[PDB]
Amino acid sequence: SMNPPPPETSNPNKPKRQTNQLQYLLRVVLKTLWKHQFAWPFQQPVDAVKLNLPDYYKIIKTPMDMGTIKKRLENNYYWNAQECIQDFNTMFTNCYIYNKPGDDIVLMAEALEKLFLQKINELPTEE
Ligand SMILES: COc1ccc(CCc2nc3cc(-c4c(C)noc4C)ccc3n2C[C@H](C)N2CCOCC2)cc1Cl
Repeated sequence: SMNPPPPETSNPNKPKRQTNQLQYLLRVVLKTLWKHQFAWPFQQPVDAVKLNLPDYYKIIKTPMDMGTIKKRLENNYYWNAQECIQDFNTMFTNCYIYNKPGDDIVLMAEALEKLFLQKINELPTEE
């Protein structure tokens, strides 16, 4: 099996805006996770071909990763902060669905998710 194409990251047919919350999601939330020592396997779509995981995309139908999230933020793809928060949650949940507790990748996701929740608890005020 091939990989699927990556998630869309730019769409000129969607209106665009900058907001305090979206800026914070890029500058604080995404940055903090991106620079973390456990970021690597979450920095791009799961490459099921290279990883030899023929069932990955049989199981995970809503893939998401931080590379995609970073590009979406940079390209003003999200209008509301909750759209971006949902993408992070999808990323973590996919890891937990596909893998097993105690797997090294799950321990890494759990560490990143803890930091994510910490930073989201300090979202700035809405316009
Ligand atoms: C430039 O070369 C690379 C670039 C990216 C990757 C992907 C890394 C990766 N991407 C990964 C993605 C997952 C993953 C995730 C995330 N959710 O389910 C699974 C399975 C789990 C592990 C992942 N891993 C770690 C893999 C297996 N091994 C890489 C070689 O060193 C030992 C570790 C690999 C290589 Cl060799």
